[PDB]
Amino acid sequence: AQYEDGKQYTTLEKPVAGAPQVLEFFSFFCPHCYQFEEVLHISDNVKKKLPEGVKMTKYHVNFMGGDLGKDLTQAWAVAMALGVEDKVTVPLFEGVQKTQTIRSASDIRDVFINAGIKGEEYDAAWNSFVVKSLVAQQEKAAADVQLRGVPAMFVNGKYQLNPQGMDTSNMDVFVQQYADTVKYLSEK
Repeated sequence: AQYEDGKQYTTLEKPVAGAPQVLEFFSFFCPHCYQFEEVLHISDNVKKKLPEGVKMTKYHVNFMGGDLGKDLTQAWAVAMALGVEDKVTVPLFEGVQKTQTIRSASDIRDVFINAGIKGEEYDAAWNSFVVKSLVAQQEKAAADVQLRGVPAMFVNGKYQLNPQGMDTSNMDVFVQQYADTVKYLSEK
């Protein structure tokens, strides 16, 4: 058929209960993740095709970048808690990978300060238990899908996107196929 298990997507042997409808994992340290977000705009293209009443969720992962990697997961939790994901995603990616001016937790915070988040507000979120559970949620989700690598995307806790089974020639054909596959999986 057009969409085939083993081709554009795979099926989790152990479906995840209560999972987000569309769940993306990434790291600000991950070069392919930089490409996915800043050059290919995968999230944005996926969302433009999602059905009514389907929400896209994006989680950070710890396993790249050691101590700073975990700081970034915690800062991403802060971003989710404050609802400022769309103001810090680009400068966090560029700060870690393009300028490489992000080398410590303080450098991460500067990005938020520069983007208009009050210091008090960042610090209160950073130290909050709400942010601690959000960090735990992200880690738990990784465990639940038995995450092995990033970038990755899972739909209804049942299906895993398989970009290696799509075409890689035209970046745009690739992106369109990826987004089209998420939409197909969403209605499955």
